[PDB]
Amino acid sequence: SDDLSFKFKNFSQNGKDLSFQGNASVIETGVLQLNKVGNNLPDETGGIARYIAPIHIWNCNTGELASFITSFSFFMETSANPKAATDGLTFFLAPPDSPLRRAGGYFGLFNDTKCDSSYQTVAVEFDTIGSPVNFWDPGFPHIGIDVNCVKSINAERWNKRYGLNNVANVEIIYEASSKTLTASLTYPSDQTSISVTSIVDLKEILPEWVSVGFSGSTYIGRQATHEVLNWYFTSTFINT
Amino acid sequence: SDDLSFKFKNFSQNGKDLSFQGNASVIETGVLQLNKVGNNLPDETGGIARYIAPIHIWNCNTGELASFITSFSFFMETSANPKAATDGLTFFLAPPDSPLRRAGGYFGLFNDTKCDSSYQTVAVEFDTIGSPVNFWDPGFPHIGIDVNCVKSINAERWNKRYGLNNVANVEIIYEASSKTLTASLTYPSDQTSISVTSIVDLKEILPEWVSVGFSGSTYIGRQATHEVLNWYFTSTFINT
Ligand SMILES: CO[C@@H]1O[C@@H](C)[C@@H](O)[C@@H](O)[C@@H]1O
Ligand SMILES: CO[C@@H]1O[C@@H](C)[C@@H](O)[C@@H](O)[C@@H]1O
Ligand SMILES: [Ca+2]
Ligand SMILES: [Ca+2]
Ligand SMILES: [Mn+2]
Ligand SMILES: [Mn+2]
Repeated sequence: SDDLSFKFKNFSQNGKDLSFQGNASVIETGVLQLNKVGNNLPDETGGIARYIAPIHIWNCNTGELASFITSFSFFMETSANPKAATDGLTFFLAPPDSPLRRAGGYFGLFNDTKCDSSYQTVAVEFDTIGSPVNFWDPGFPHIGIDVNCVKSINAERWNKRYGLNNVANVEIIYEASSKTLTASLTYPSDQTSISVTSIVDLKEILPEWVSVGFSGSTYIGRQATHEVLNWYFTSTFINT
Repeated sequence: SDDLSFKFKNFSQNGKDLSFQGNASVIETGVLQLNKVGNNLPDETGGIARYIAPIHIWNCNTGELASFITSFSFFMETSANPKAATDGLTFFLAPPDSPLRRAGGYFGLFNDTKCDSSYQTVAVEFDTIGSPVNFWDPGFPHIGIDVNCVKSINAERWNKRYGLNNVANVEIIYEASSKTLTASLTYPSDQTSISVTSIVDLKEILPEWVSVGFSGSTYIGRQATHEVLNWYFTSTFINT
C-alpha cells in the first residue's frame, strides 16, 4: 500500500485486525490493555498489540520514504506507589513478525541492553521508571526515542500521572524528507505538554515492511497497567 | 477499525499486506494478476487476492453499518477470441478466511449455481461469459451485484474490451445510509460508462469483519488473465 490510515475510536473484543503477544488484549470497557497486573504473571510481564497488516515503510526501487502520523490517548492505573511504578508503554515500528521479548524495563521489544541493528526497531517510549532502578535510563520518568536499543538516542523528563483522571494524548509525526521524528505527550486537563524530537533515517534502520503498534510492561512489586483509549494512523509515500 | 483506507498505486513484487489464494500474484511488472493462463492449469481456474487486514463492516452492538468506496483500473489479455474468452473478475467482501472455492464460471467464490447464505459473500462481478456457455447469466458479457450467489440480483449489459490499451475505471460505492450498493465502469479511451445499483443490506449478509479483495477466473480453451493496475479503498462508520 502507498497510503494507509485507520482510526479506532473504541476497541471491540471480537476485533480481527490486531495481533496480540504476551498478555495484551482489548477489554470489556472497550479499552486496549497492553499488560496485565496482579497475581500469576512473571516478574517482568507485558504485552504487544500491533495492526494486523504490515505497513509499507520504504520503497527500495523508487527510494521513496513514507511520512506518517499517529495519535492515541492512553492512561495508566496503579494501586500502590505511583512515583515508583514501572515501566511504561511504547509505540513501535519493527519487522511485523518480531517475537515478544523481555518485558519490564525492556518493554517487550528488546531482550537486553545491548544495541543491535538487527532489531530494526524504532519506538517512542513513555518510560515511567529510570535510573538507578533502570541503570541505562536517566534519573527520572521520561519519554524517549529508541533506535535498535532500550537506551534512547534522545529523551525528555516526564512527570508521569496515573488514574483515568489523567488521560494523556500522544501524537507522533515522522517527516520523511527531513527524517524528523517528533513525538509529544500532552495532558489535556492542563495542557502540560512535553516532546522529544530526533532525526533517524528509517530507510537504514527498518525493513521494507514493518508493523506499527504498542507495547506495555510493568514489574512485580511496582505493578501498573498501561492502556490505549483510541488510535489514529496515516502513512503515505506520496508527500503531502 | 472504525475508519480505514488504503491505496495501491501499483504492486510490490514482494508485498506483505495481501493474501493470495489460487493462482493470484503480483507479476514482476508491478501489476496485480488475479489469474494466470496456460496448459499447466485445470479446466476451471482462477485466484483470490485480499488486503491482509479484515475490515469492520458493521458492529452488532450499535447496529452500525459502514459506508465505503473502492476504485480500480483493470485490463485483460487472452490468446482466445474476445467474444469467446472467459470468465471475468469480481471485487468482493466475505468472511476473512473464505477458502478458495471453485473457479471457472464460479470466480473462485462458489461451489455451483445454488444460492446459499452461508457464503456471506457480496461481490460485484464483471462477467465476460453468460449463456449459452453458462446456464445462469444473461446471454452476453455483463457486470452485476451478486449476493450470496453467482446469480445477479441485478445486471447491466457489458461490451467488454480487451488489452492494456483498453483499461477500465471501476468505481464501486456503498452508501450505508440508504443501504444501496452501486458499481460503475468507465472506458477512459472514449469516455463511456455503465452501472448497476441494488439495495442490499450488508448487515443481513456479511459478518462484522469481512475481507476485501479481487478474484479473476478463466476456463480451458477460452483462457484469459485479468489484472488490476491500482486499488483505492476507504470505509468509515461515521457515514460518508
Ligand atoms: C531486575 O529489574 C529491573 O527493574 C525493573 C523495574 C524492570 O525494569 C526490569 O525489567 C529491570 O531489569
Ligand atoms: C464447460 O464449462 C462451463 O463454461 C465455462 C465458460 C466456465 O464457466 C466453466 O466453469 C463452466 O462449467
Ligand atoms: Ca525504564
Ligand atoms: Ca459467467
Ligand atoms: Mn528509557
Ligand atoms: Mn453473470
